[PDB]
Amino acid sequence: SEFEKLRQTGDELVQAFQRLREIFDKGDDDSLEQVLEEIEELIQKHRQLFDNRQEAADTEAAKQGDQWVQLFQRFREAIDKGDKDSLEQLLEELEQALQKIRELAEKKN
Repeated sequence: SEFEKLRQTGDELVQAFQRLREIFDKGDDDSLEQVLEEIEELIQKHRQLFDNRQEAADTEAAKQGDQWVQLFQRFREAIDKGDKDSLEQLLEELEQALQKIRELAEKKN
């Protein structure tokens, strides 16, 4: 099953993501790096559950889930490259994807 675990680890990941937004709006790169690491650890923690037991609530959710991870990677790449423009764009795509995954995960689409 692990659907409960995915939820408990997803909530915390999302919560960290929400925290990431505040720091982003505050332009505090110092706090941002620390949280980015925290988020990455949570991603691994949540993803590892799916890697262990590949059940999922649906295939689309898994596809968007992995896609979100890739977007997160690009988001960081833009931070490392100092690309402020892409950060805003990727952030919007990250939020939309995250909101969609949660919606799907709470039910079966």
